[PDB]
Amino acid sequence: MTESTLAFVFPGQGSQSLGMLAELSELHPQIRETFAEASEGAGVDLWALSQGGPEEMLNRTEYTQPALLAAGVAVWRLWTAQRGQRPALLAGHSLGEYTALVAAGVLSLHDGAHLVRLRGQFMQAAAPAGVGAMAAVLGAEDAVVLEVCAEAAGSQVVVPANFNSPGQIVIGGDAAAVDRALALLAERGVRKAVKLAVSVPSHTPLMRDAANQLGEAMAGLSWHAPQIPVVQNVDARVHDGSAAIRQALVEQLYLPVQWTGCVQALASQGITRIAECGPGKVLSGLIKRIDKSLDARPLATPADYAGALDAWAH
Repeated sequence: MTESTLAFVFPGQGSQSLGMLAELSELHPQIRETFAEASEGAGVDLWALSQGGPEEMLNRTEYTQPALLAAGVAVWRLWTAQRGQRPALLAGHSLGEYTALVAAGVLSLHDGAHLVRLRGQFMQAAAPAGVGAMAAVLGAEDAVVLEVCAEAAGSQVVVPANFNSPGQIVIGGDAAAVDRALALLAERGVRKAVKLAVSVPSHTPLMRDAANQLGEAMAGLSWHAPQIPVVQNVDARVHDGSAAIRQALVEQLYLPVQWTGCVQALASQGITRIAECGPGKVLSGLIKRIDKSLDARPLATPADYAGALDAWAH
């Protein structure tokens, strides 16, 4: 049943695309039914939005979140149904963490979808138009980005928001503070740093109150014991029991995603194989930079899926 060297990871914001899973859904009627079930909790038709648009709504986080959770759980159910090996550990990036919890049996898909729709709304409302920004900084040292953020802040907020791989940090916060940080890094030679299209400043102190709203939303739902442990982003550790798992999710929102740490924690626990379970191949790319010995494969397309099943079915 469970294969001890195998982990599944679940992508988050940035990984959606118009038509995601189109080609797998043509082969597997379960995919759309999974989207319909997610759609009931989310209150939007996630399949119609993600296949037909409008892309502008798809890219808006209260919609991207439940669509990506539906997508990740659709690929999970397909893999499970087709008797692929069961992973020993799960993790997911930001939103992906909720997908991992749905896969572990902690939340029903319906609740998960309702929950991340709400999470998206709470995060969007925490920073209205032009208030926030996020920027990917490529090739610098953690220490320097962290000291540069402290220098640029002033009275505003700018902080590391994703630790994604060595030489990839996302910073975010107040738009003017993010801009000052980039100017400071540019002055220091870094210069490979781009503003991201989604402006919501996730994983900074501007999400602090939105996290209290999230915690209260969580506390009305049933949480079940996980069937596979989930390595969580706030601290790259598995948490025991409902209260601790919800607490790590409240803290996730306003503190940085420790992606490098989550992946290193998996490797430390005997994981040598990783399936990216949902659309795109973002996490696979990051994994390749964190630890080049890990065998990372995406599952979001018919050829990738079939390639992974052939190599890892039990």
